[PDB]
Amino acid sequence: TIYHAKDAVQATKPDMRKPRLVVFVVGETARADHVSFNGYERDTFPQLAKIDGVTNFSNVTSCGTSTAYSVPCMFSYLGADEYDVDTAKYQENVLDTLDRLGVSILWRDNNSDSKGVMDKLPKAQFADYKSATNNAICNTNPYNECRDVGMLVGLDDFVAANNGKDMLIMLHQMGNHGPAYFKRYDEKFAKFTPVCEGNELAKCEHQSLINAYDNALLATDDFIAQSIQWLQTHSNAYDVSMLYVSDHGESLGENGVYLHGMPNAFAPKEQRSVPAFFWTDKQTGITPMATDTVLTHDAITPTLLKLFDVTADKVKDRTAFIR
Amino acid sequence: TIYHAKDAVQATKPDMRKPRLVVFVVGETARADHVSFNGYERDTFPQLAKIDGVTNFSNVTSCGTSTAYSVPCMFSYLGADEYDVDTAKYQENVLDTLDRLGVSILWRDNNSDSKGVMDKLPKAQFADYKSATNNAICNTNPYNECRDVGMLVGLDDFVAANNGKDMLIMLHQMGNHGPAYFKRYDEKFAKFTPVCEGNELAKCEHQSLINAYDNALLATDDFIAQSIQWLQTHSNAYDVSMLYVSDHGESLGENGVYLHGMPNAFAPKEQRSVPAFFWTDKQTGITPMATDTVLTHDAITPTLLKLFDVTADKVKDRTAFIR
Ligand SMILES: [Ag+]
Ligand SMILES: [Ag+]
Ligand SMILES: [Ag+]
Ligand SMILES: [Ag+]
Ligand SMILES: [Ag+]
Ligand SMILES: [Ag+]
Ligand SMILES: [Ag+]
Ligand SMILES: [Ag+]
Ligand SMILES: [Ag+]
Ligand SMILES: [Ag+]
Ligand SMILES: [Ag+]
Ligand SMILES: [Ag+]
Ligand SMILES: [Ag+]
Ligand SMILES: [Ag+]
Ligand SMILES: [Ag+]
Ligand SMILES: [Ag+]
Ligand SMILES: [Ag+]
Ligand SMILES: [Ag+]
Ligand SMILES: [Ag+]
Repeated sequence: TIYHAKDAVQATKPDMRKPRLVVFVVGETARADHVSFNGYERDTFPQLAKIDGVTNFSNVTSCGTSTAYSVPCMFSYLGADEYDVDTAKYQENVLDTLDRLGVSILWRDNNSDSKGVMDKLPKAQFADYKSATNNAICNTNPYNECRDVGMLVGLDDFVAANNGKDMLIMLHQMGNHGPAYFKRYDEKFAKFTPVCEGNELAKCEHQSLINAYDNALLATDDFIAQSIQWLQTHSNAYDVSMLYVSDHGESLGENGVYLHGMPNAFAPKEQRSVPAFFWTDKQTGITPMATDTVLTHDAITPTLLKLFDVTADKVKDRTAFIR
Repeated sequence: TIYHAKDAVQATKPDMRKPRLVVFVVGETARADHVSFNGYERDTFPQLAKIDGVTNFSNVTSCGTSTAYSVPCMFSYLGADEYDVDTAKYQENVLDTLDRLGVSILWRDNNSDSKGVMDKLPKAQFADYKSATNNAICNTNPYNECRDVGMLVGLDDFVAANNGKDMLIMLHQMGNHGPAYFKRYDEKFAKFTPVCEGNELAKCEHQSLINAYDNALLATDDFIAQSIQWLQTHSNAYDVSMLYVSDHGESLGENGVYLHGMPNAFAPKEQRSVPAFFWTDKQTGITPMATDTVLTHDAITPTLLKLFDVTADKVKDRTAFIR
């Protein structure tokens, strides 16, 4: 492997200060401009609106327009300008660094896989939550589709197994994956109706397409809120924080363009404008950056290091989501 | 949208000359006759007085007497005589033109919002500075009211993200908004005492009302001075300038009239006589008009175009603050 933060050190250890517990939700296909906090005309995040300590970031751009391109870049040391997708898996990434320094890494996936990010770490630290073998919440809908909230089940046991250590938990969402947006949420989030069903998105009435997309966002609002609520059950023993960033956006009929995956040189802005949220308990001493900070996926790696009191010279002066 | 400047062209581009960086402070409720430079009996602008290259304009008349009426007119192509507040939001305005031409437009707001001026542009180019979500300077007074100087924090982040482009930054002030003028300034500006603190201004003793109003001007003097000082930190790489114009004046008990918003047809002179200041660095080549030029809000649009070397037929003959 080729290293980029061999110099990295953790300034303080959980035996002298409170251990730190962080949930990083890797979102899927969510657009910044369909978030209520960013000006959208519908209340797509009603549950997050009721939680104090949530920062919504209004100017975040993804590294690319697809899961395969963006997810390795989100955890990279290279930054979007120097990032290479084909050789990313051979580079030391930020999870490699945190694991080397003693942070317990867990990756639960209801999307696909880590796109190479977890490859160097033991297989037991990656868990497939797309099937009923691990996910207890797949029988809540007629498609028998496993839900993101299922990734929260049993995390109390993971904390008990790593009692006293620093912990970083990645939850890779099914989220707003298309084209069958109507399958991405249970009946309790079917607020906006009617919805488009079927696959020929250009043939669907446009408003019904948007309705299905917005209902999926409601289910993600719920998932992030329940992630924070879980972390709050551990706030006494742990300094708890939550980071959410979507891997890319989505086209929804603009210029007749749908879905994502366009090359960056010709991708419409809708495919790279993503939401990001950060929450932390009042005890942690962590302070968010201003909500209007110009941010990209390049901010994720220095954010994760900073959350765990880690200094790496490569990202020393890189903009983060927190101060 | 109804267009007025589709012909606009930029004569020189920032890839072949110095990029230009301009702050336009959109003022609030300030009266021209309470400015020291216009003959007021008190030194209400002590810090601006120490800065070389500031022109004070002694004869400026606002488009109207309220924020909702004046602010869209300040950015309009139509001029006061043809301006229609009810359809202003659907007209192409000067920020639309400059954005189309590639100038990076930013609007930070510690007042209310842009009154429709920014509505056609991406929402990430507007930022609310009335709350600690963005404003780092709120805990400086017993009301926790966020301060205009907080709009200057993190502007280096913005400049770095637009490195080498032309930039126009609007800062919409809380300024001298009443009736609670006493809330508008921190203690270091409480120079004139005693101060009116009642909401029913006609019940306050007249001198205490004046004192609160003048103290708030001292805070605006400080804010404008700090805006120029920030620009000065970029003057080697950028051609820097600062424009200040208030949106309207204020009645302070004359003929029993308080606050503002009087219809133009019978508004008192003190509600439309506003200060204007222009500052520029020596290298920009920008030259101010004579300080006693008869000016109105109609001069703002041609001033902004000229600062970025843009010509548009609609305002070719129009008087500006600069040559
Ligand atoms: Ag490197
Ligand atoms: Ag110790
Ligand atoms: Ag993803
Ligand atoms: Ag994706
Ligand atoms: Ag995955
Ligand atoms: Ag999926
Ligand atoms: Ag539609
Ligand atoms: Ag616990
Ligand atoms: Ag949309
Ligand atoms: Ag920071
Ligand atoms: Ag016209
Ligand atoms: Ag105003
Ligand atoms: Ag007076
Ligand atoms: Ag006003
Ligand atoms: Ag405003
Ligand atoms: Ag105000
Ligand atoms: Ag008096
Ligand atoms: Ag600079
Ligand atoms: Ag002139």
